Amino acid sequence: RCTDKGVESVFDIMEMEDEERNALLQLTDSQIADVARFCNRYPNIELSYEVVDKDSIRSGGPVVVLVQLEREEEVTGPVIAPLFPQKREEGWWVVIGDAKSNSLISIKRLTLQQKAKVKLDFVAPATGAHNYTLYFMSDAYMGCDQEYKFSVD
Repeated sequence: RCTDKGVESVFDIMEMEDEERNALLQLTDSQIADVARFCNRYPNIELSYEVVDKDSIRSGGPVVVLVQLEREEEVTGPVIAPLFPQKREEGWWVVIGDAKSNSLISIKRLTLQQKAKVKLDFVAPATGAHNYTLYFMSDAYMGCDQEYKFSVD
């Protein structure tokens, strides 16, 4: 029913109203208890990224990209694991790479609980600018594949 209307994500559905959440398909009064706390408990984290010496970087020098992970909602409980047996705490991969060359530049795992910091350095080879892409990928939830493309040198 969602493919035959034009809606595919949960960000395509959570931007509706409560009646519009219920006027899409079927409903029952325990569904509104669990789906709403599911939407309460998934990661609502957006980005902040930072590069030093954008023009003033040359060949050889190690360069940083710093990521603050702006979480905009409170963490009350672990991940929703209705079919997974263990009580797991959520992790993160602040990972950067090459969208064309398929070259994994860097990656750091992350546990935050609120807006925290992650610095990651690497080395860029010669002949100028290299167009990197930053991904934010979790081990527990969909809908947060934030990739942001940029370039250095």
